[PDB]
Amino acid sequence: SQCHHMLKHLHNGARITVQMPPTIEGHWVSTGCEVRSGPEFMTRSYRFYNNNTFKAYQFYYGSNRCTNPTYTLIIRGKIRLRQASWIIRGGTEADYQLHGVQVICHTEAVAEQLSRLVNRTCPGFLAPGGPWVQDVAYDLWQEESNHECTKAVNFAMHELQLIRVEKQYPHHSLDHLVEELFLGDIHTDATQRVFYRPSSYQPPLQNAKNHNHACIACRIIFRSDEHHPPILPPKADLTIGLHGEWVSQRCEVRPEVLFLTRHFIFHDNNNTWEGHYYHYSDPVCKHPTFTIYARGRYSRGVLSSKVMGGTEFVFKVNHMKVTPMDAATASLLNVFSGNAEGSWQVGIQQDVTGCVALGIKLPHTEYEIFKMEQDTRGRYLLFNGQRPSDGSSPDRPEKRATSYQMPLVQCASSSPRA
Ligand SMILES: *[C@@H]1O[C@H](CO)[C@@H](O)[C@H](O)[C@H]1NC(C)=O
Ligand SMILES: *[C@@H]1O[C@H](CO)[C@@H](O)[C@H](O)[C@H]1NC(C)=O
Ligand SMILES: *[C@@H]1O[C@H](CO)[C@@H](O)[C@H](O)[C@H]1NC(C)=O
Repeated sequence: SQCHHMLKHLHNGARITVQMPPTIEGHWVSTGCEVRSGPEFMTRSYRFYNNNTFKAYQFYYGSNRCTNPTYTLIIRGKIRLRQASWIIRGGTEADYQLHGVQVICHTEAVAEQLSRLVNRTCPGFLAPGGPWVQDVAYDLWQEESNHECTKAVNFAMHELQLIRVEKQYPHHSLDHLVEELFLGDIHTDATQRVFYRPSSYQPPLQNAKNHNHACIACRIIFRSDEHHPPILPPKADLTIGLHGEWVSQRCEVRPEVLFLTRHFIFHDNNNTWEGHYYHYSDPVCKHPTFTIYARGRYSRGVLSSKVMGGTEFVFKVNHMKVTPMDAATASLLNVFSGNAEGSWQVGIQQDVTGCVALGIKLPHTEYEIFKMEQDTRGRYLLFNGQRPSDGSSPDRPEKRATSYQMPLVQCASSSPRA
């Protein structure tokens, strides 16, 4: 359980095989309570049938534990896989056609809030007698009626345009095949969701036939429908305890920056942090491009009022070092090094932090959102804020994320257990 060991052997040393071309035929489910920008607390139950049609459930909830359903969307349509993405290596592009979007409200309060929101968004949309009632499917989109108000709920289905299926086995075992469907990332800005071409992935869905055996949420969701939405178990909220070391569980994908792993170190004795960002050109993180080392200070935590389960931090970067890891990276940095002798070299670390290179601004302050959970094995998971989809920095409080990146796993600690 050394940090270096877990970075050498991502996802507990699991061997990953990529279905190329991808086979999406089957039932795929969320592995927990997902957070989309907003925030939206939701689970997915997506069925892709052999005739290339799909029925997708999006179950929405009022909290980060997904114990109290609010409304469910039932999204019907047809999907056709095109070819391997040239932008996202390991990704496969696809085209889709919506046949229908229906909404069911699971409480009176939601029926009345949602009907009001549909009316404010699309004044000419609602029927005469009064507000919507619970447990009734209302049309938000019909393929043969010409009307629609999906903008009310900030709906779009562009996630179906980028597809990756990973097959996962334990390092030395042919028992426990886990199949994961990666669909396109959801834009962090709701308004931009209608025009966004995914360049990264949502958290993976797991196949109802080949899911991790410890995935409780998987089993609950598989037995659900629009009139019985998945009720997830109420896990207790953990308090943020940063002290120690955290590493990526996977070859991560960020919008516009592609593949990377992270190694973070937190010192709670003086609120100082270090980040290593190992950047790669490939989706199994074997071919390095450049490494960023960053160091600075963080604030005390304040529980978020915007995002149930989240803790607000301010993070300041005071120091930065860059290591080009291939000749192309060193070449690009040398071409864009003015007065003098930046002398960038493969594998040689240089401090950027009296002047700065590449017009990098230091110090740099970010407004962060963190949560801590446990995996099925009782290992601690650290989530920080989803990176803005447009490549921008959360550099003002109002630009703080309302959703999370994929989690880091703790690899060093000085906290007890008994
Ligand atoms: C596609 O297949 C499913 C069977 O799982 C069926 O319910 C659905 O109606 C079929 N679609 C069409 C257009 O025939
Ligand atoms: C619907 O929205 C419009 C615009 O805000 C408002 O003027 C109207 O009164 C609303 N309708 C109802 C029935 O509340
Ligand atoms: C903070 O504490 C860590 C761990 O002892 C130490 O390495 C680091 O130098 C300290 N930094 C400052 C600025 O005091």
